[PDB]
Amino acid sequence: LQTELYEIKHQILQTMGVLSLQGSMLSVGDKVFSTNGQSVNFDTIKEMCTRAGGNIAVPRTPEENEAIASIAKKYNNYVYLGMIEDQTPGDFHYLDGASVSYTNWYPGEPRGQGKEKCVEMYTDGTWNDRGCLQYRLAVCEF
Amino acid sequence: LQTELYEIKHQILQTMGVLSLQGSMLSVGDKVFSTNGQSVNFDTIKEMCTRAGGNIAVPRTPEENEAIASIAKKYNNYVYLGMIEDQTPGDFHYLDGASVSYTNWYPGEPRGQGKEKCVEMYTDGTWNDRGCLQYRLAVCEF
Amino acid sequence: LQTELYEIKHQILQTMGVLSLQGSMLSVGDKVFSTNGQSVNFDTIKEMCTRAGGNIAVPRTPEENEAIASIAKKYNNYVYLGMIEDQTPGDFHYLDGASVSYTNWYPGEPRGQGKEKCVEMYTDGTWNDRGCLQYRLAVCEF
Ligand SMILES: C[N+](C)(C)CCOP(=O)(O)O
Ligand SMILES: C[N+](C)(C)CCOP(=O)(O)O
Ligand SMILES: C[N+](C)(C)CCOP(=O)(O)O
Ligand SMILES: [Ca+2]
Ligand SMILES: [Ca+2]
Ligand SMILES: [Ca+2]
Ligand code: NA
Ligand code: NA
Ligand code: NA
Repeated sequence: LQTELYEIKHQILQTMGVLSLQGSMLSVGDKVFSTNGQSVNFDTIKEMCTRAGGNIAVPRTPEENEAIASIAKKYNNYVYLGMIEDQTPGDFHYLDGASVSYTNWYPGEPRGQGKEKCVEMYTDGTWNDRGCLQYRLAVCEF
Repeated sequence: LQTELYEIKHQILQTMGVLSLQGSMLSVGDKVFSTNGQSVNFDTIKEMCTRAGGNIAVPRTPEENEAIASIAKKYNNYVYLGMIEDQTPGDFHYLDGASVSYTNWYPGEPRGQGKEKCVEMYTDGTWNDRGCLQYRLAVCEF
Repeated sequence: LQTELYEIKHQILQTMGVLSLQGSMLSVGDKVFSTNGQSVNFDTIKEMCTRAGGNIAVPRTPEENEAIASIAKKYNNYVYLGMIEDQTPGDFHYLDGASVSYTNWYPGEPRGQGKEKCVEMYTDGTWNDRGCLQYRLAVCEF
């Protein structure tokens, strides 16, 4: 059993290593980030991530944020994050409903005045509140 | 132990998620379909799949069939399936020897009269009996 | 439990199968080889492999050697191996410090006279001792 678990864990690290080495994904803690390289709107990204068994990416730590930023930088495009504006303007929540804890707004943001209910990440990693209909890099977390 | 199994299962879903998101494979039930994008003959596909630890794909449900059809459609090529004609013309078997259950013949097929011992899938998902020497998209199941 | 371990092992083989079929890696025994396709110096390859959770590749059997050779052949470039010269010229060690067992030197090699502390693999699989600053295919083992 112990010999079987080792082998299983070894093989997992091998496949994760291969995917990591080839830039197919980024591992941060227990979270894995990945993109299909496509630029689509918020609703479309949501579907793509869930179809793959994951969710539209959302950073909850500075290290997770930088990981997504590096992907945004790599593809030279902004990234829609897994959060939307509440009823009260300026207040945002994760898709499960919980209010956002970690934030990294670009100075002055959010200021869409309730008209920009989605959140995009600039290539430097800072956030901007934005309409949900733009074409943005699809980044998922697993 | 339970904490170790969760982590293992979590990491598996992560790697499967990454491969899924990037179109490297399709998951249907307990079956995974994948292609190397190459177009070769029946014998060559057989070898490639087994070298990868899998088998030349064969659909046994409508959902498995549509999955392979989507790959055929994606690469704009027909797909050799994991089945060949018996001694009696019009009767086909899986490679283990068992007679074919689920079928999706294009109307009028099979009618190769025993001269077309292999089976190819059109891009709409329907089947045609065919000679085994054509260049076809290599699709494997794992 | 036994049903859970089977499923886990099945899914592992599926992901390994997909990666194998698509040429993303080579499996030899319990060792997996992979490349990101990049050509950089020894120190850079070392870092890339360890960042992915692996190590710069080193063959310890003829089958492992041929596996790496095939990758070298595929990318038409030589490969830096995971070994460097001791203080005594002509003597080489693995990166953990242990002296090299299996070798496959091209005839006459090594003869860098202590000036060529790294080891490169030619596309035919044979070894040459070389300076560590050249651009070589980055191949990792996991
Ligand atoms: C996509 N882009 C961020 C590089 C520029 C275009 O952005 P946008 O027109 O959707 O606001
Ligand atoms: C490959 N193709 C199906 C698109 C057309 C050619 O098919 P075939 O000549 O092998 O019968
Ligand atoms: C890279 N190469 C092996 C194909 C030729 C150049 O090699 P080198 O100039 O680094 O010695
Ligand atoms: Ca804004
Ligand atoms: Ca026919
Ligand atoms: Ca030399
Ligand atoms: Na707003
Ligand atoms: Na026939
Ligand atoms: Na030397």
